[PDB]
Amino acid sequence: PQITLWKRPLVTIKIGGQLKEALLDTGADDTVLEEMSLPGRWKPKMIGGIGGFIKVRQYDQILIEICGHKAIGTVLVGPTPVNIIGRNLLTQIGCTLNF
Amino acid sequence: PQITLWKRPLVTIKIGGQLKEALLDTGADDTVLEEMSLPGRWKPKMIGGIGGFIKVRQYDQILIEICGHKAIGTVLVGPTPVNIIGRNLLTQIGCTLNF
Ligand SMILES: Cc1cccc(C)c1OCC(=O)N[C@@H](Cc1ccccc1)[C@@H](O)C[C@H](Cc1ccccc1)NC(=O)[C@H](C(C)C)N1CCCNC1=O
Ligand SMILES: [Cl-]
Ligand SMILES: [Cl-]
Ligand SMILES: [Cl-]
Ligand SMILES: [Cl-]
Repeated sequence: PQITLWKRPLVTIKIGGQLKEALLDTGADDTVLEEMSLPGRWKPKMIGGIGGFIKVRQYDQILIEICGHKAIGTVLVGPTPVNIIGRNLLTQIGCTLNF
Repeated sequence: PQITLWKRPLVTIKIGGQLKEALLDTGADDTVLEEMSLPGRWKPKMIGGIGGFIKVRQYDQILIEICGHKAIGTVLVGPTPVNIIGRNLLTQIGCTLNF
């Protein structure tokens, strides 16, 4: 697709068999979803946003589908206000900015 | 240009007679810059996201140049950790996401 930016670039993702809404975010280095269960072990990470840093759980090698495009990569889980698809998965699905 | 997302999409902007580096941020509704002076009237605003809320000054009808593309819009100024070009100005330069 080509997605314009007059509204938030929200898309449907699928993770753990569940559909969620998430923001395609070129300003985010990594992908972070609101609290949920994922398989396997997790490692600690902090990420910084507009108001400061939060602690999240880092899960690696997770299956996630973004607008129908299958990806496998790192997904953070924590106290984010919105589900965010960051550059790590945007690059996987072939996303670029164009003007 | 076509900008890939292996690295942060940082570009040079020109604003208030100054050159600065800023992030092209599809996950931002608004444009927010680190402390600087801008001309004209402003009103206070709170923005919140990851890590909570900051207070900013909202300036309207501000001229900016982003990668050689001119635009006008609202610019927020305050203690953001990074200069952010949000959708309100990304639309004006015809910036889209593509995959
Ligand atoms: C930088 C980073 C590293 C690792 C992982 C992640 C997810 C990372 O990104 C975290 C992050 O908050 N990035 C922001 C820009 C960023 C990068 C680096 C440091 C600080 C910020 C931005 O892109 C997304 C984030 C999304 C959001 C969150 C809560 C509510 C609404 C939107 N958007 C916002 O905060 C914007 C701001 C910038 C005007 N925003 C907040 C007011 C309401 N609407 C809105 O759009
Ligand atoms: Cl749109
Ligand atoms: Cl990854
Ligand atoms: Cl605007
Ligand atoms: Cl358009």
